[PDB]
Amino acid sequence: NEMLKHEYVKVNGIKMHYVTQGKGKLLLLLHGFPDFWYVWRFQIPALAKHFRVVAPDLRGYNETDKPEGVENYRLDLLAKDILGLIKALGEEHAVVVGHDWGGIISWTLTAFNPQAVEKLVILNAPHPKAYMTRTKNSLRQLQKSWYVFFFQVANIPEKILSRNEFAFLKNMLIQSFVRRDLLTEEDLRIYVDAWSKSGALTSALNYYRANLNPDIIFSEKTVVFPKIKVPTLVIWGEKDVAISKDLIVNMEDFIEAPYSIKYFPECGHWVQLEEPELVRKHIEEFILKSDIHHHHHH
Amino acid sequence: EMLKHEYVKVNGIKMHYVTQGKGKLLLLLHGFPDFWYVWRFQIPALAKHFRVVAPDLRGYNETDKPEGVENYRLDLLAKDILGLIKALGEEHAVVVGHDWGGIISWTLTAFNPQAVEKLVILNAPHPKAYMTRTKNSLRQLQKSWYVFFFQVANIPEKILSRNEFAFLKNMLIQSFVRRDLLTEEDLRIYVDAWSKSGALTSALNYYRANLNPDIIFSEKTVVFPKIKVPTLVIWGEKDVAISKDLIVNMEDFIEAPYSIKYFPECGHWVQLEEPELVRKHIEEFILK
Ligand SMILES: Oc1ccccc1Cl
Ligand SMILES: Oc1ccccc1Cl
Ligand SMILES: [Cl-]
Ligand SMILES: [Cl-]
Repeated sequence: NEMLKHEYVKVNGIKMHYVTQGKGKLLLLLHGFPDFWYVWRFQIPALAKHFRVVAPDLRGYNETDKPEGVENYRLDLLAKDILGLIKALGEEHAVVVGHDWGGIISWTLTAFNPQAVEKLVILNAPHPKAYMTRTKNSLRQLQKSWYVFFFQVANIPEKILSRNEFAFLKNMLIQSFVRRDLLTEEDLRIYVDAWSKSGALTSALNYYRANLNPDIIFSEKTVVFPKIKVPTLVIWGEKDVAISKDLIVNMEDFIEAPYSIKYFPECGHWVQLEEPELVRKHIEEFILKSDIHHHHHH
Repeated sequence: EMLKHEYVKVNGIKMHYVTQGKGKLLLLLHGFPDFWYVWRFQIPALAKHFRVVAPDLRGYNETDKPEGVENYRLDLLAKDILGLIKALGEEHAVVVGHDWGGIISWTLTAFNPQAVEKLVILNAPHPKAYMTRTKNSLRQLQKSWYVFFFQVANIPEKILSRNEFAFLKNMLIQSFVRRDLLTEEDLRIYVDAWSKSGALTSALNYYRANLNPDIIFSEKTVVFPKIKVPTLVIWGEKDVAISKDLIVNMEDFIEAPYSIKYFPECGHWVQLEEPELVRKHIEEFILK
């Protein structure tokens, strides 16, 4: 049957790497910082039983192209990469699942391009308008976002994050997990391989510099963000060291469509690694649910 | 004898201070985003018994404000205070420091024990505890979000000062344990000091010079002599800016009588929240 394959495609001016397995509805899985496609290792084979799973490396990461310059990492361009990818895969629509930055991009792609997104899944990613509105008024979110401010400085964060074989990034991950020994030494080797790709760390930090700089966080302008019009599932690990529960209060207000949120009270930011089977189960059930209900109790 | 203003040349700069009282010299040193006025509740009461001197530190209020991040390095700040003691015609002082004033007081004391009779610290980490422990404390890194914010040029000054310092006012107000601790009058006086030409950038330069990420995440050992003079630490436990991680286990840092008084219901601005009890503890420590 279908085994995992690596592939490469031109999208929106760049060459993007992805892995894919399975046949059927296109299901994109989009990672965040400081991950790459491999973050989805527990979900790919299980979802490939039902779906055509595609897990790309985003702009800047791992095997994907890394344009120079902060302006090349603005949210608008990242979402246009994903629209480009759906087309380059020979499709018009996708179910889109996004974690962390992958989720911020997914919220954005869905709001501005609802025609490309059949259903939306978000894991532990604040709605961008909630972040931009609420952060400056939330001491707990400002505290949790200490590293967003750190990342704004040029040159020096890349140096600090990469010293002693990326000890800093390893520690960021390790201190974020609810369970000990979640990553093996072997997993850490694989992550260092990706982090070490020339230009990867600078490009990753450029997402923060382009979209979460202090002028934006403390802006007096309100952000324009259309309501979400496609069925949405949010999966949320509650012990998230990066996102305050302040930012998810009344999240459903952003959605004018069927909306479900599944809380995982004992899991953290990396919910897909902490309860990988229950995450997979919830995503599958959501996608396979019929949108037409004309045979109650048959 | 009432509170009087003075100005004195020290270490290349002119420093403004207020003073009241006669006898043993007692220095009160403010931190960010304060000035001498933060000591308003303690100065008259302590002046009954001591020669109280409360300066504006380098960069602040009516004190000189040299240009350039390098001019705010800790060694220069402590040398300003050594210079002040001498300019006041003394050879030593009792030194009380809050926040940056406390970081400076730890530094002055460690390197110049001859200039310090006794040391009082209010809600200020030992600089070497900060430099050693912060990188290993998620709670301290989180509480220091604003230290990272302040590293970037120009933009923090803009944000902090917009809408008549609404941002800075909010930083203070969110830090206090009680509502309406500052009167409208107090806020006018704070705004007046924040508005002094160059004050805000010079204040932020302390963080850029001393708490930049190269320092915080350095793996080098910091060389800091043990404190050799009697020390009292006063600590408001509801401090939004400092984790209890940084103040425990001072034994390695202090080779002299040391005591710590915890204020479980007070925050970072302990001298404003419990002004009488703070003053009482200071007075008893110096006299007894
Ligand atoms: O580090 C990213 C962006 C800041 C919000 C937390 C995650 Cl999604
Ligand atoms: O804002 C200052 C310096 C960083 C530690 C907290 C206070 Cl003393
Ligand atoms: Cl392959
Ligand atoms: Cl759970």
